[PDB]
Amino acid sequence: QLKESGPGLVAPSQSLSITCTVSGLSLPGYGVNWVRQPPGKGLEWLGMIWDDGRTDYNSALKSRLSISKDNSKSQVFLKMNSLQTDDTARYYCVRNVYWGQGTLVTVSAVVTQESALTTSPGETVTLTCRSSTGAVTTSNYANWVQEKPDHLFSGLISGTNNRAPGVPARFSGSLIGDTAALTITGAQTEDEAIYFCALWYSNHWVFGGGSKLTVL
Ligand SMILES: CCCNC(=O)NS(=O)(=O)c1ccc(Cl)cc1
Repeated sequence: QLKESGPGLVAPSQSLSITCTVSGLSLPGYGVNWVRQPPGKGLEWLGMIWDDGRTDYNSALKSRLSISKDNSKSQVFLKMNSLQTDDTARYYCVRNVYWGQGTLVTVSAVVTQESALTTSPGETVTLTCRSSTGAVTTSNYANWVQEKPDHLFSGLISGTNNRAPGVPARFSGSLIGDTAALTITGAQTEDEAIYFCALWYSNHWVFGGGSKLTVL
């Protein structure tokens, strides 16, 4: 499990410090990611620290960000200076398919998904995830993350097609044409939610705009 600890409220042009505290027995994946969601906007990848200690950053934010770790305290850190108003958002740390509940901070390549879809219980539905740079392959390690009311995030599929533990068998990840695809076979009412895909581009993640699946 993962748990963010943030100052709640930060002043414009001052700096932001969030601590991600990592607890449990197993550590799936290869490091710890920082992601944020501005209120009412989509998910945005911020950066990652690998288990060897190396870091990658959202290039658009690289100049203001620094990520570190304290292996003795089992924690990973996010620092961002020069806080702007558009920096208001929930901040999540994520390891593989596990997301923390996030902390809300208030300041004092393109991936395209179907924007909306409707289905009926027992019918099968497919969601798609297109890259603007070309075809999607397993080298992109397609992730599918389910946001269920309202800011709780859970990884459904990682590595294009690896079902996360405890995820119902009706969810399967695949490639279809040049897109990544998430198939919900025999959808149920409990699958009404928002589904985000993310694609790996050699040194950074990029999230899609998310799909609102309504189940009648
Ligand atoms: C090896 C090239 C990329 N692979 C990778 O990042 N694997 S990971 O640690 O398990 C991971 C899973 C989901 C997210 Cl969103 C972020 C990281």
